Amino acid sequence: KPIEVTDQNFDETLGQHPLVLVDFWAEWCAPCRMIAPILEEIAKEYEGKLLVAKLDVDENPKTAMRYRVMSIPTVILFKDGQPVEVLVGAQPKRNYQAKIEKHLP
Repeated sequence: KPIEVTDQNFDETLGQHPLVLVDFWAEWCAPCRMIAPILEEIAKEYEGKLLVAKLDVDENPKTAMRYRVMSIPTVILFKDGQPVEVLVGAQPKRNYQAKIEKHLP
């Protein structure tokens, strides 16, 4: 299931997994609540091939600033530690699947 990442372990997490989907979210954002369960299904479907991580922008402002994430929810896919895809806003699960499978062997 989705793990939590912070400004402290953000880099360490990205360097240990070949493919990581990071959800930049906030508890005061309705759209974020909507994709939460969707990201959970994504976590299961791609277990072993994808790590789903969640970055709470209110608790990790420097990480959000780092990537200039001004609108949430925003999901960024990292491959070998580098960003490769971005999905802005609450969206159907198929949109995430498409960008994930685009980078899977």
